[PDB]
Amino acid sequence: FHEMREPRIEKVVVHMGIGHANAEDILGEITGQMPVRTKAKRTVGEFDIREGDPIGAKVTLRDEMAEEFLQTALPLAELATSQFDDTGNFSFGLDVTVNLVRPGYRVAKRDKASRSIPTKHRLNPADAVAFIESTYDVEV
RNA sequence: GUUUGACUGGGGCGGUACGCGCUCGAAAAGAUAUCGAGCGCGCCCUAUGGCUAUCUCAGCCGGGGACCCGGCGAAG
Ligand SMILES: [Mg+2]
Ligand SMILES: [Mg+2]
Ligand SMILES: [Mg+2]
Ligand SMILES: [Mg+2]
Ligand code: NA
Repeated sequence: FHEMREPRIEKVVVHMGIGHANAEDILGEITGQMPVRTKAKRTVGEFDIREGDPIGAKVTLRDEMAEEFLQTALPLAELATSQFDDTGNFSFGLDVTVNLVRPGYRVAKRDKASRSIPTKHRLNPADAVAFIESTYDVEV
């Protein structure tokens, strides 16, 4: 049963929602791979009327690139609880989000016969705290 | 020397139902009138055309009315 039910980290998105950049540079070094532009939608008063327009960057890290990052990111954060997803996710911080899920996720991300992951096989906030807390730190 | 139009609950004044498109009137095929009700067109676009690749939207919810992540979401 287990082994295929035990949590794992799938991508950690580090993004800097600026309002118009030079910031990529640090993201590249804090993570280890190129950043991606962040265009914005809708015209608004914060002199942000431009639809297509660089207004920040993000970086999606997977596997080791994500651990080797969290092995310093987490330590720089304290928070826990309430600040967790209903799907077992949590964002802290410059933002650093951690998407967590179990082994059969590809079923909902592939092209052919894709399917949505059953509520039971989903990751709960609690089942999430456990996994992570059980990895160099403490909850709440 | 001539012209100075037509429609019109008489004619004039007002209006254009004088060329066009849609809903209703219209009676569950088609056709269908009034100065019938609601309202539009006389353009604009080198992309706002064409194809291919990749992709899924509104709105709401939860975590850090811009941006980022997850979820619900046949279509508003
Ligand atoms: Mg004569
Ligand atoms: Mg005369
Ligand atoms: Mg007459
Ligand atoms: Mg008919
Ligand atoms: Na005439």
